[PDB]
Amino acid sequence: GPMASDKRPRTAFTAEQLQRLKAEFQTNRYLTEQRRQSLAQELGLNESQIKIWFQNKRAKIKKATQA
Repeated sequence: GPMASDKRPRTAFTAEQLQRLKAEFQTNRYLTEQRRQSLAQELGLNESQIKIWFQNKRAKIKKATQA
């Protein structure tokens, strides 16, 4: 993967992949299908992997439905 000895960008993320997404999440939690497509290209994931990631993170907060 994008580190030294680590996991490959499949479904599972590594520390450098997660790092990028947390920096995006901080500003805009609202990930788009278009920007998601570019995160999929560069981390070397698919769209669907990071889609799940963003939906889970937003569901952690003290909102109405879910949590």
